[PDB]
Amino acid sequence: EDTPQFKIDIDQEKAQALGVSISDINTTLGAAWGGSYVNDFIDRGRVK
Amino acid sequence: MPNFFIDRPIFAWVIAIIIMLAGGLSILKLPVAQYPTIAPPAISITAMYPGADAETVQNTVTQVIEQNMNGIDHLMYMSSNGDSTGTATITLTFESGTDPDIAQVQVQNKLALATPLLPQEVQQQGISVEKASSSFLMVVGVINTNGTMNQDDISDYVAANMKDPISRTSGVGDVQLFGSQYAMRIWMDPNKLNNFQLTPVDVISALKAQNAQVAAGQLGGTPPVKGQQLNASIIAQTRLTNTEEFGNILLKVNQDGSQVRLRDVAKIELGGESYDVVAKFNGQPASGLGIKLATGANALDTANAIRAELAKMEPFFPSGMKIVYPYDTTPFVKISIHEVVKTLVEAIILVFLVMYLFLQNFRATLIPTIAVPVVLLGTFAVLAAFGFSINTLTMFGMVLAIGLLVDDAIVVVENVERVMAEEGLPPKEATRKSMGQIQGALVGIAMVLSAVFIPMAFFGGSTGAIYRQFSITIVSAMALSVLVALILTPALCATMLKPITGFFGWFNRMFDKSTHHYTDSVGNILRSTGRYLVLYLIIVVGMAWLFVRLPSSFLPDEDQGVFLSMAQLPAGATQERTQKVLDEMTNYYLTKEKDNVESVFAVNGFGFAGRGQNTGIAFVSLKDWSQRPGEENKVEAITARAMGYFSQIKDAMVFAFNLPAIVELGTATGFDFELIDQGGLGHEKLTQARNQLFGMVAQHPDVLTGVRPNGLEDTPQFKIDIDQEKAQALGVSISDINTTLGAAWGGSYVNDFIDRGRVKKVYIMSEAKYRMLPEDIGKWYVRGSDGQMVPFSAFSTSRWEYGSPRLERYNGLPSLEILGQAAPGKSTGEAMALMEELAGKLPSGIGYDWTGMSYQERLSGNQAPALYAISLIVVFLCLAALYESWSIPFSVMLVVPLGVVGALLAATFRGLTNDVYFQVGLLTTIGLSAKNAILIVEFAKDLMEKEGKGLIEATLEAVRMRLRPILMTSLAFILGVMPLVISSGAGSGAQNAVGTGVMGGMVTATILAIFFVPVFFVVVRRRFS
Amino acid sequence: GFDFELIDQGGLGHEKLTQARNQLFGMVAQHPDVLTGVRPNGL
Repeated sequence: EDTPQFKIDIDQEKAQALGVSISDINTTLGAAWGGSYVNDFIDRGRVK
Repeated sequence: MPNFFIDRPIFAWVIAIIIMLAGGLSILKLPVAQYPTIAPPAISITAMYPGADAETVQNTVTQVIEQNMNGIDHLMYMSSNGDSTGTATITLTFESGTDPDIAQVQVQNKLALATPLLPQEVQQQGISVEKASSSFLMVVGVINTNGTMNQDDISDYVAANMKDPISRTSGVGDVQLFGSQYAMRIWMDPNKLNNFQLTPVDVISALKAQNAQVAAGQLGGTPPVKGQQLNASIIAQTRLTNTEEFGNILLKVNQDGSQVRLRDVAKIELGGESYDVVAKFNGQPASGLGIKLATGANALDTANAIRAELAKMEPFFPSGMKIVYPYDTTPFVKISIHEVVKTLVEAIILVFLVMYLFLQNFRATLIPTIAVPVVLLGTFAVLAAFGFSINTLTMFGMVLAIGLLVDDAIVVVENVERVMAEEGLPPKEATRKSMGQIQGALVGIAMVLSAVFIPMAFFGGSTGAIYRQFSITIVSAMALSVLVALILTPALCATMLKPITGFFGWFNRMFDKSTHHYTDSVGNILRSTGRYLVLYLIIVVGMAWLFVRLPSSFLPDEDQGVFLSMAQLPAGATQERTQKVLDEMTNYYLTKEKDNVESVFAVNGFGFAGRGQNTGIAFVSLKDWSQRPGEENKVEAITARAMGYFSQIKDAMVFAFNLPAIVELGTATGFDFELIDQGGLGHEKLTQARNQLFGMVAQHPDVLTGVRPNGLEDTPQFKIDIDQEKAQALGVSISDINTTLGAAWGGSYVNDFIDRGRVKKVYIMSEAKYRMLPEDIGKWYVRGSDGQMVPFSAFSTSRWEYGSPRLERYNGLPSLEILGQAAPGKSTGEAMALMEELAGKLPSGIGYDWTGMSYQERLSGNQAPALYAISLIVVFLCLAALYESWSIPFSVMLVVPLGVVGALLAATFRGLTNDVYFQVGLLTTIGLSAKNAILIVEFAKDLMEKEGKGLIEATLEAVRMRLRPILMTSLAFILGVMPLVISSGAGSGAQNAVGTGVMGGMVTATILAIFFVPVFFVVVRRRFS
Repeated sequence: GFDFELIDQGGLGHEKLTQARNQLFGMVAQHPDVLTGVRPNGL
């Protein structure tokens, strides 16, 4: 059924006005809240 | 069997009823298409590299794909070419009969592994792997009556609200769109960019970052903190949709404090993805969908559904639109199919009337009327068993079989009718005796005919595909007829038949006098057999003399109602100039031919030979056949008139020409030549060789005629040289010039955006008025290292040179397509072989190779005599078995020249050609010329062996017995296939070829056979005591 | 010849396996039931 959603309206004009690249805003938000996949590592001979 | 079902009439009806039901059920399930699969499977690999010169598409896209196309099964030859619009295609042609579905995925898979090697732009634009063998069922086109919206708006609407319902219709296997949906188009401005100290690289960077998407994740997603009570997804920055919203994209903040938005540096509007092609319809904008057909679907039905679904959406079209169908093939299929049923129903009536003229009793003429349809319905079930589909080939392969069906019903009924009147035996017992005279012969006819048509089915290439349709249809129909003549007809004959002035009285009196006189004539001949054997040699040489003189063709051309019209302009002609020719070309059709031409789909900037702004096409659609009386308004006549008028046009190599009979293949007339470059000499040296070849074929105007190139001659092209040393001195990165120069002029595709529930591209490209002349290069500025802009004139040198707008390859090596045809009166085999010798004296390292039809003809031609060496021997073995001797079968075989002579004489006088239909036309005449001879001999042998009558006396009786069943077969069949010769309407090219070959051959087969078979049998018997 | 493989189903590591192979090869060395090279395919 229908579920609530939490929209974050990222004011673009303000972002540049404060000298913060929109690239950082997207990465920090996605990585912090949604979790980001960086790269694999070897654990007991298996790739994880 | 005949003596088993004769006293078992009910058991015959049950098998007849089962066969009839099988045909009825399979008639409602068989696919219907204009032609079956003929051309070998072909896979096209199209790749777009926007704003790329002709050479670049070759040295980075086509070559890389070709190198990585390894380990594909059943690959016959690979050809490719890269034009000047950025598009390269690689058509892979496979072995005939290979599973196209498995072939395509194999081709796609190798491309998938090679995709990373291609440049970034090619991958972004995507590479499409399609099937090129299939042909369009129809091309529905939408126009704009009010002219309130260009084609882009019409194309965008079609891709949004018309492509879905059409593609979901029953049987629509593939829908192609002749256009591109909207795509946010940004028109830059070099004057404004220099004012604000910006460069196209900055515009690209802002767009790539301000129209992206983010994965915000979840609010309280797992793992949670203990005691949580809420969970909802997060929606972050989402793509833009409005053109106004794109304008607000902030590009630069001036040091003073003002804002530099995109809308202040570039006009923004919703345009098309590509302006290469400009379609039109009687001078109005238009766009269309190319609807194909799914495998195994009624072509007539599907075109009915599509024309019905579009009726549902007719009210919903925005005011000004209208649906038109410039090209459709189902109306032609309707005629080409009904005209056959009009013949399969006329034959039944004629057989009913023909027998009623000879036997004079209704119960006799009802036996074929129930025995012929049973076979016709039966063969459909057998035809459906093999998976075949009704089409122009099988139907015309079944009208030829009606002769076989009739003669297997006249012979059985007629012989029974003779016995009851001569011997006086009762109907239930006359059939027992009558079938005791021909049960052996009929079984033999099944094997002999099966040994003449089966070998045809073993050909190879495209011809083998066409032949396989006729052979299986005729063999299936012929095989059933013998079976239905041994199981059903005897049952009906005894059960139905009854014991035994004006016109009919007179006719019998005259016929009786004739047959008595006929036996007198043969008696006179048989006393001087020596003299008439000479005539058999003067007739065979006539066959050989005429056979060689008959030109060889593939398939007759038919008035399909649509004919193309090429249009080529001189080198470098822009789009505006071409559209001026395409308008005076469309004006002529609608002014001098207003009573025949329906519409003119005046495509622009598109051509079969090549692509560019100096080419055009116009699919002219003609009025319906019923509105074009006489031959003066046929496609052949119209094209001739148009060709005469277009010879007066200046600055355009316009020329019109009709479609091929089977549009899936090419012209299929002439030869195809490839001038490979084996030694890696280069393109420039290769052209020098082609010019040498062209200047040397002129010495042979009587063999090679109309030898022309198929590519595009080299044309001037602007060359910009970036001075590397100067660029570093001014501090401008070479990777920035390549983008400003490549993005301003060639256009770039930055990213996507979401609009009205669909994803559409975003293109940046300079305004049309700033990228026209060489002087405009100096109008563009690029930022330096220190922020001070520099012009292209400061570090760029420009000059004009020559290049090829359309490079070509073949099997991985460069080539130059050369087309042509053999001179009149000379076979393509000699013309084809002459080119090999001519191409063999060209400079070293320049080989050749035959492609297209010639590559197939280089294989099929081998089997021409070999298959008829097997056919002739196997037929002789079958005959030797039937007559129980070695010498007798000579008499049967020697009548073959008699049948062919009639066909060739009629075809030559009518000026036809030795096309595919004619070749099959001979076989039925040959097949039905021996069927009348196998019974004359078998009767003579039967009489001589059992009753012991002398040889001369036995033959005289045999010819007298078999004078009636020969005439009713020839008289009924010739009258049955007379409409097919007089026909001059739609689909008449195929009808005339079949009709003329049969009617002409049958006439001389009947007349000569009844005078010669008795001569052959006696002479062969006499010499081989 | 039989293609025998010492699948490491415990995640011990390559170093341990080659250590294991020597013993297993040794256990077969003192009880010959093999012929010819008894070559190892690897390096």
